[PDB]
Amino acid sequence: AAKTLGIGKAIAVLTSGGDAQGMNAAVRAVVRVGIFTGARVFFVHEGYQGLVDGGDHIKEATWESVSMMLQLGGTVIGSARCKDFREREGRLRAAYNLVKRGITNLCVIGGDGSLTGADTFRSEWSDLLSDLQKAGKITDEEATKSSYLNIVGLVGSIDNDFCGTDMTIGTDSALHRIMEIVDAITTTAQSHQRTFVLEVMGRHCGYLALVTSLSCGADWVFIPECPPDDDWEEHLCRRLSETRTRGSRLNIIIVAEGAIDKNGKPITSEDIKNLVVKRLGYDTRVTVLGHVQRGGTPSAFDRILGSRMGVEAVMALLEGTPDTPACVVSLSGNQAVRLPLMECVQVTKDVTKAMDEKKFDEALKLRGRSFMNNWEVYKLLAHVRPPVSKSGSHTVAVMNVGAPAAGMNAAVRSTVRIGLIQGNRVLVVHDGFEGLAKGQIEEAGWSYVGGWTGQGGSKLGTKRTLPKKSFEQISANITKFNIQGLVIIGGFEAYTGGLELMEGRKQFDELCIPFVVIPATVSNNVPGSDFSVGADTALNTICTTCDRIKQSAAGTKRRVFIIETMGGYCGYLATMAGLAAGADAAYIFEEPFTIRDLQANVEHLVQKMKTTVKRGLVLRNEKCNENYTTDFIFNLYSEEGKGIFDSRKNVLGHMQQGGSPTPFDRNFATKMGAKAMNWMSGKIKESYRNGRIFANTPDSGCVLGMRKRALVFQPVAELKDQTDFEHRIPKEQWWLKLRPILKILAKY
Amino acid sequence: AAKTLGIGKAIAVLTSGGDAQGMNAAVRAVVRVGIFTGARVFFVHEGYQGLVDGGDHIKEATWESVSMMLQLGGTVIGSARCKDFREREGRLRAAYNLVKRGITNLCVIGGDGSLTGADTFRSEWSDLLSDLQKAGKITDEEATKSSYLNIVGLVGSIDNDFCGTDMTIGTDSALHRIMEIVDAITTTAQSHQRTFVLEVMGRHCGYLALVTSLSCGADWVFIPECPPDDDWEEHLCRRLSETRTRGSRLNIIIVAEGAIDKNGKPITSEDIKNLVVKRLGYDTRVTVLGHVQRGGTPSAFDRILGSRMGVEAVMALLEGTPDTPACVVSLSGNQAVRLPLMECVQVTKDVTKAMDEKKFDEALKLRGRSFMNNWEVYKLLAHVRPPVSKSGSHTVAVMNVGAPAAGMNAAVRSTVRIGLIQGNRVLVVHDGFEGLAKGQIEEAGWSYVGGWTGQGGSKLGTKRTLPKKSFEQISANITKFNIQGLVIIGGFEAYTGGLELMEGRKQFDELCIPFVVIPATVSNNVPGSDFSVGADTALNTICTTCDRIKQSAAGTKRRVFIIETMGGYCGYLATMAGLAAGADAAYIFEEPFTIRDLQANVEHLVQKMKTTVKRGLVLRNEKCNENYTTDFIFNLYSEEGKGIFDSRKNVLGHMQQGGSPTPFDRNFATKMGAKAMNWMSGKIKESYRNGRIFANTPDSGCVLGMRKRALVFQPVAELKDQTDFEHRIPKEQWWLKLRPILKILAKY
Repeated sequence: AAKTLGIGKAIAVLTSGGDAQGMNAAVRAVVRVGIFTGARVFFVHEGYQGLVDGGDHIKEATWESVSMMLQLGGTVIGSARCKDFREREGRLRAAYNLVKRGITNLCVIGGDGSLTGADTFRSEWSDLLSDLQKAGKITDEEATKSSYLNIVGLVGSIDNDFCGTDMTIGTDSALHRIMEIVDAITTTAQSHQRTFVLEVMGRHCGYLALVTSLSCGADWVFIPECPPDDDWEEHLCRRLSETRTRGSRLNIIIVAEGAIDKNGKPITSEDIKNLVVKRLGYDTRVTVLGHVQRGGTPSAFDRILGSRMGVEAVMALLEGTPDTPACVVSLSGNQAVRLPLMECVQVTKDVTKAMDEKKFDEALKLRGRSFMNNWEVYKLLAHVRPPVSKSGSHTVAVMNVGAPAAGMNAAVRSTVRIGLIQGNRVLVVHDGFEGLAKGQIEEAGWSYVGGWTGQGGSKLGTKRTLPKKSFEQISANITKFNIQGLVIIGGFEAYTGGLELMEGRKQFDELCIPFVVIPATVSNNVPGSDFSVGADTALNTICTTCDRIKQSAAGTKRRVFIIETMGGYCGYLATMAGLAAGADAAYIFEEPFTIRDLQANVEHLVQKMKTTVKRGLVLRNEKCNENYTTDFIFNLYSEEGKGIFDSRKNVLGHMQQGGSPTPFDRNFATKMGAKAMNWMSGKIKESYRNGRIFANTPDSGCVLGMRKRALVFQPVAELKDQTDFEHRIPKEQWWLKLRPILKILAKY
Repeated sequence: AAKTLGIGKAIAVLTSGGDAQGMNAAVRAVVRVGIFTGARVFFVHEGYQGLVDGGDHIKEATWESVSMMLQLGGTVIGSARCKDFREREGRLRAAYNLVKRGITNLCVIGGDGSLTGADTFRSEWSDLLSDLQKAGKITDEEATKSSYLNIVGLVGSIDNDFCGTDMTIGTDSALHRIMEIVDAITTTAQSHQRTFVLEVMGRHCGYLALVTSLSCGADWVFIPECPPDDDWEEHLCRRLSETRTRGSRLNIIIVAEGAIDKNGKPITSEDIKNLVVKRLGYDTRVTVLGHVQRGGTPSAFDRILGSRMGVEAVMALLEGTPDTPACVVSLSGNQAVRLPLMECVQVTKDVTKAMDEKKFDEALKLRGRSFMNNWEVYKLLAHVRPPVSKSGSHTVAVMNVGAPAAGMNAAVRSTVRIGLIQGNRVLVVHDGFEGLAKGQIEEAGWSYVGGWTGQGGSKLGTKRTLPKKSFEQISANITKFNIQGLVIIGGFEAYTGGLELMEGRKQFDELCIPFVVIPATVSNNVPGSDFSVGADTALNTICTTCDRIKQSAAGTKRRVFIIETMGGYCGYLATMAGLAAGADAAYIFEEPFTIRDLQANVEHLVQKMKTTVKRGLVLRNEKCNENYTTDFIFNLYSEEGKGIFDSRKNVLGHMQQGGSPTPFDRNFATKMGAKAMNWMSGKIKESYRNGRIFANTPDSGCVLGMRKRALVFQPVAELKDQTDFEHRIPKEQWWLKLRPILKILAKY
């Protein structure tokens, strides 16, 4: 309780399965946290093989051993394909190499096949002692390591197939890969009507394929769990040509690998290619990404996620009793959870069976939840339509308020579309609240948002300015254009501006409409949401340049980098980028520091720069402190490290945050942009009374947000007391729970 | 050894005599150092009176009691005129109030009459126990405080009369006063031939009067120790009119108070006034400064000097044995010395007697040394002449090299004059070494330096540039203008440039002449001299604005000031101004500081700002450190003192150092400017061989400098190893010996 918890304990880690970027982070974590907890940590080179083999394939991990591992893609402990471990003629000898080295806790990072082989290894572990007792080693060992086999399944597979885990390691980075490709395929097709047919990964799991389609506006997709029952080819080519008139350049048909048809006679990305060339005769071009989806460098998220589980695993190992079942650490709602291994397995296999028989409804369901939504939403945003137009339709407006963010356009896109798909009218507002005000309001036709999903910045224009000081003009406009509901995509001043709207209801009867704030800020400072749109993008930005700055044309080795992140008062970035990059320190506001500490953070990095570490990272929140500025931290770090090392200072500042959204932000921005519009339509129906809408309840004025396992509408006003208005941040930020983890990873 | 030294000891201080600015510093010191040394310190209000009286006139001193006392003129413990103490009917009751309070150590700051009354008080202390034993207090006290009476005479009198002390308290500040007056009288007389006759202080001691004359170019002076034997009135008026033709506006006849004639029938400043009006009939104007020479604020020096003696006294008290004689702390050669009280007295009175009889040669001598010189020099620089012109005269050049300084012109003045007065030729060089070089060389007639003594900056022009790179042109010029010796007034690059000259001797036979560097730099960084010309002026500058910044139109009380001094790497100023102003800290190069300390300097000032102190001073050498800059020290001081206090930063920088010289620098610049020229003339005679001079010895290439009690010629080369050339400073600076004192005064 602690440091004393894993004293007299040892653990071996092992990286089975295919390479999934961020496995390396998991490892690191596991190691660093293992050691930390007084335990000893052993590597196991080459997956289950080094377990089976032993000897030179089981080497002890040091702290210095896992250094510079966060930012490396694939697995460095090694991943093999041992099929000796799938039979008992090899599990025994692995069990031998385990009790021979004296081990009770095993960490297996892998996918569905690697987490099931350790599952059966826990269950068939009782008898492997009595069998490896006929001549194995002394029976004084089996009476000292009995029903004490602890194994934690850390899910690692670029499939996202494993069920029981919201995310798997790598799945984000893989998405990035796919995305960069499409991001370079989509931005060149200017000549002929090029129709790329990109076949992605996915053995049985349509995830990547769908997510990618929902992040690139794929013209059509094929996924395993819901194959295209019946005559579709006419549909697809009726739709590729339906898409050609409407005036379109390129088409992106995404193909899951496990692509199958109604019956099961699999769809082939070439056969597709053929169909469209033979049917429509466009200049088709098949690409099979393949094993480069496992490449590159892990995304911020995957470096974060993998530190999290790798801490969770360690925890779960050392908190393992004879009576405790087999353990699979995995995210859910944004919280670390220990999930029973066997159920996780037994169920992550039910889907395969449910899909083997023609019951694809059951397959869709067993995957279900979000997956089912993405599907629905994608299609619905993938349409060619839209419907026919009524007059008793409510008319919605959508706007951008605050600092721009990656995903603003993606939201916008989904809001309108979804909007229009209800048969409602969608108005669009240029330049935030200066929008209803001046009157720069247009009507949005299905096309208006065409292919925005990927575009970064703000296509409508976003301004920070607030509604109150001009309530007259805006109320006047809500009536003139007949606005009936607001959807506000943006940062703190959307929430703020929202709260401002509530007050307007007292003095004006027009603003008595409902509104939804969708959080879109780089800073992730908006109350009542764990995340915000544009965060991941900014964070991936910072994290990248942090790694590219971890080089510099130095006249010599030994050098320290102090880097000031952005984000006003919110340490999110700093903290997150600080962890994703593995900074010795991330100074943030919410965690105030005294020089007394500041000193000891240095009288420390120096002691490492004097040894193991050759490059040093100090992150600094742009406002974490008024006096201990960039220049103070810097200079301090400099002097103390005179002779010992060199040191440069880098202020990233706000390096054009209008670049291009990462998949996540696109999805996030698309999902919400549907989720709200839907809600909104329901709130406008319930406040229609007598030929006039009247939303005067607190329920009609909300910020949609991420809160644990579910998205949630929370009224602005209910959030007042949850938010610090001086620093424009929320009270209680979930990720402060990570600060320590960032700290022990630095060895504190 | 220590802090334990004065434990079980008490001391009472007393401020007798007339108000002498910096007595207050002496006090402070004495107190602060007394307490420090584990002792207890008692005030004695109203001179010897509060001693005689007692009761409410002897109050215990705290640390907070002597706070903000450095910069206050006069005495705050109080000064009276008790003539009860001059008879034994009152010395007893003082002795009673002493052993009644339980005291063994007495500190008497005063002048000749106050240091003699304590002298006789020590000697007539043996019997005052047996007499105040007939009914005084219990005889168990006289057997516990016997031959244990310790008294230290700290010399304080604006007369400088006391002999045994190089300087007395106030004497500098008084000079300043006189100086400001003349400095405002001298710079207005533009109408008629105004002839001010300023009568200064000085009962028996011609000091002030002479020094002032030697710092203002008095047309004539009258002093006690050498009265104007015989017909002088014709001389003075022969000389005032001799001075009127030559084309002169104003005349300043300085008059010592004790002004007497041959016989003793005193000279009267009005009688003078009369003589010149009746004899020449100019529009005379008598001013009698009087008791405003005791006014104003103490000069840097006097605040420094008084901290020094006041530490010396304390030392001398606690290191007093029954067998040790009476003690008079006083400067000599620039070092604290304990001088026997009775001898100091017995001799400082011999002069009075030696002057009472018509033996003014003996009076002049008993004063003697420097005094005798000043006299000689003044006259010689006061002449109206100069002599007649030979051709076998050696021709000297004088130049300014480096950054300008107050006193450059004063030197220049004396060098030439003295020069010419030997019947030698003096050339003058514009713009340092760019001087012999280009050829901007003029001949200086006696007038050329007329009334420069007071002018600040550099009248010839001073440039830093070095001779080597252009030896050809300068050697070529030394021959053409027939230069035969160099006199270099300036900073480090004069010394440097000097060393450069030595090397030139090897390759050139022309530069084989002798040279003298006279140290003229603001920074006091020139090796082989305790002081440099322009220092005092710069220091008085910094010290002044430090006090004027100790005010600020703050919206509230509680405020800290960080101030960056100048002087390259040399902490002189910083340190000195840091002490003269009483800064909590003076960060300097020569005393390197680690944040570890830096912190504790703050985790300290704060603890005082939280109580006793309302205004805080931090001094910082402009380069004391590369990283812990102004901005670092500042910010650090700020944050830590958040709430507790406020804080501004002030960089004084190099606020036009071409202002106007303080008396000291003028004297110093005048004295040397004679001292060298004399030496120089002797070196040129000894290196004249065969119609060509040849100085190839190391003795002909020297920097004149202050080293303890005497000025000394030291060869450039001999100084190489005494000087740090990277930082352009001397190794071993005398005043680092003060750093601690500055530190305990701040309470460390």
